[PDB]
Amino acid sequence: GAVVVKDLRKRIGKKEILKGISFEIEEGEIFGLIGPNGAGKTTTLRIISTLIKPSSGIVTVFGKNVVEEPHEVRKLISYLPEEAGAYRNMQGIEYLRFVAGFYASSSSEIEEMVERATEIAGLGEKIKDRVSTYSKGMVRKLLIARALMVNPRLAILDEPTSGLDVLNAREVRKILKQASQEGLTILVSSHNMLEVEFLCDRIALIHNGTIVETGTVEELKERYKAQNIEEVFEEVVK
Amino acid sequence: GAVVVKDLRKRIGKKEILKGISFEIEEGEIFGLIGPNGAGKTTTLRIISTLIKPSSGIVTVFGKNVVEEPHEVRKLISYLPEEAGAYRNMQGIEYLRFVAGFYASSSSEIEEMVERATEIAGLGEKIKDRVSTYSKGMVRKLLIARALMVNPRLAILDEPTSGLDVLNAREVRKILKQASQEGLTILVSSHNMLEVEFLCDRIALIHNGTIVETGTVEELKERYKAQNIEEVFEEVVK
Repeated sequence: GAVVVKDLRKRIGKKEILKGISFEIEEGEIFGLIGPNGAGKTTTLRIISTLIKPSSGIVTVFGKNVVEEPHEVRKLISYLPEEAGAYRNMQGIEYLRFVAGFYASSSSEIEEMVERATEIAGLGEKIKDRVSTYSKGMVRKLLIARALMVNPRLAILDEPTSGLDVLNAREVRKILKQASQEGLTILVSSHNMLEVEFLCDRIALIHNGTIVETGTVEELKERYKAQNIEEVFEEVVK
Repeated sequence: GAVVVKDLRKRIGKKEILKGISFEIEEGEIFGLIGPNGAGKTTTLRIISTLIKPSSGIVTVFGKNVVEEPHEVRKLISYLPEEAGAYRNMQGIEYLRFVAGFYASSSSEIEEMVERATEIAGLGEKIKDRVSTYSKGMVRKLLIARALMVNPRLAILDEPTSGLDVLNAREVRKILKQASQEGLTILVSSHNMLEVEFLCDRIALIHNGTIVETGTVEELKERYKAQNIEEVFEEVVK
């Protein structure tokens, strides 16, 4: 329903990066496109977000073809690229005001966005500190807050927990899970196969630009008699 | 059209042999399901022939669901398992009469089958010799003749050229190509990736029970800048 990818191909330079992949994401869930570095996850997530176009195949977001109706699609999505940063010479709350202003000019809408963001970030009084003082995990919470504050129907997050220590990765997972429990559909990319069971409801395993399996995390574990997703992946691709 | 496989899974014992595979075969072509030993090709070909049932997914042969209408499907197909043999203590022509008798009792139908078979086999006067005197390649031509003599709409051949020397493999390829040029749809399985360009119009590359690519042989070569299918396969799965 929420996202349907059908025989998606994408050439970049000499390479067929995506090799005719298919999968579907259900409304209201956290879906993981999971695989090692170089598998094509970023390209996939970027095509779904309308930033780049397919070479062929069809992608629909909530029933809207992303190539035929991109306008309608973009009204529904928010994309956060991997390792996004924020402007360091602003307070957190100031950064959030600034960016909220891209989306709207009305004080009311800006205020609403900023207050949603502050509440998602969970930075306490530190939101009034300069971003240059923030740890990596704080920047990441600020950025995800910023992606989520526009109340998208679908959030597309490229490696949301990469680079994070144990505590911050857990807080980020918490944020995403709460957001999905409030109705948000989230497409994440990740190469951390142990942690995927504690974040995603369903996954597509991707290898060299091919989907080698899909299902709920539990289905896959039961299907391959595997206690974790890295074992599934390994079982499936050699 | 001719065969459509959709999310086909099949468990055997502890193993998910087929891992939700999809592909389609066009009427009148030779299609190759291509991959190494153990990839799941025989199981696939057997499910399509109605001999074993899916665990899940859907297979249709000329629009007939093989699970809902197996009767209608079997009227359309002929399956030849890998390394099939013939009864050695009969003349070739005698073996062909005997087997034709399984399919029909009428002299006319038996005669027609036997004459089609003799013409496909191309064994000349050797068809009157005992099968015990036949070379491997002669047995193989006799068996393929036997599969094809019933005029199926779809022939499903499991590794039709395996074990064969250069000459006999070439004659078998000739037989299949001629038969397809006369309207027959042929599904073959093979692990000989160099020879697939000289037999198949389209292929699905299969690895560990997953389809990792599909297309015409030329499309795949052009897509992966590869001069042969073994290079494509290698490029695609690691």
